[PDB]
Amino acid sequence: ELKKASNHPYLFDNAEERVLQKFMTRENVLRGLIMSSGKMVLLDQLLTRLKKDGHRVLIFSQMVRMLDILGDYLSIK
DNA sequence: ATACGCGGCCGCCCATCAGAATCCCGGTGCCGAGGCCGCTCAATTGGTCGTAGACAGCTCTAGCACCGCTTAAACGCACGTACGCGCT
Repeated sequence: ELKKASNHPYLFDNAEERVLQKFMTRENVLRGLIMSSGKMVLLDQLLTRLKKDGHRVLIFSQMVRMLDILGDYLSIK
């Protein structure tokens, strides 16, 4: 569980309400979701850079829950 | 022959001496810690040897985790029958 949580913290239950130190909002949840790990900020910056030109980017992940997390992050954007 | 007197009897309030009954102080029997104790045989003391078992090294099973194709089993709801249970 530490090896799986060594890159993304959102893997348990008491983790989303701990970061949210205020009040349903939508931009604050995604803002607190991207800034929780460096791979999300750098992934969004490189994704925007690739979107400024036009390429087909793929994401290969091992954890099946992280795919759903990306399913909840990329759908809002 | 005819009229007066009275006599113990008695209800009356009023007086004296013993007996009954409550309170002020009590002895008695039962229970449970104490003490005494003493002959003594089981624990303690001082001591040796050796062996279980702690411990560190090691390797080598199996318990975990994880995933996805497949599907039997669980789910929830709709409808009515045949019991739970209440009464007499």
